[PDB]
Amino acid sequence: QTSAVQQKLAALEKSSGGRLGVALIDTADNTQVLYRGDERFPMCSTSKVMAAAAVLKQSETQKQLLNQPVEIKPADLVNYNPIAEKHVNGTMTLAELSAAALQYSDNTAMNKLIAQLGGPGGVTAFARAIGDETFRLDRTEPTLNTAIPGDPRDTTTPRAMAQTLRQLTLGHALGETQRAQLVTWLKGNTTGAASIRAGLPTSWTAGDKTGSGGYGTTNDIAVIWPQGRAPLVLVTYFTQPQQNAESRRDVLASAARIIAEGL
Repeated sequence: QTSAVQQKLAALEKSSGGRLGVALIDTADNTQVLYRGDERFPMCSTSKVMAAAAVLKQSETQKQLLNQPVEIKPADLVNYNPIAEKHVNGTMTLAELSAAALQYSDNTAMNKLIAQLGGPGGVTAFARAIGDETFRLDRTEPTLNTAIPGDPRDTTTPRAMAQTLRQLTLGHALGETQRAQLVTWLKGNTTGAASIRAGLPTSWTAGDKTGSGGYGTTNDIAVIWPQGRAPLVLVTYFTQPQQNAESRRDVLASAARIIAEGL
């Protein structure tokens, strides 16, 4: 039977007209709260966390990798390059590319991270290595954001992503220095003020990575540190029936608000 929490999420879903996916992990007792937790959703930019994490994993055995300068050619620019455009015919280190990809959702930066890993398959390979058997990255930017209904490309489930995000930020899928670096990047995100963060108590600290794409796909995954209690991991994926549907970050904030009550 559904709980009052799942009932509220379903009501929110019905009201929005789309399909909502939610996964909450409370590390206090390791219990999970899920809504369509095992259904696949287009990740869009939330996949950038896996790519950045994969590069962090590589740097565990190559201490200076993050500081390795990477050339940015005019032709490398894609559809959204807020940071990469400032370095055309110049360079960006993998750490700078990671920060740009995670904190500003720079798409060129993501393509450089994917390239560093040997292609989309390299990102998926990292996922499998850390126990994520669901995640799959098939394309590069910007086509990985098409978010076509039913298409399994570039998707994952809320449960899988929440489990993986916990392993990466609170668990030990990454080495000590690397885990901390990921947390630092997620906490400094500049794109999530209207998503999960908007629905959490203002006293709570959080790190997040948003995502958006076709079909009004609006996503956000976050790691949360409530005041006076063990941390949480929350994933909120949302997609709609029609290709040009508008963004609905408010739905994600609403889902977070629902999830936060009674904790």
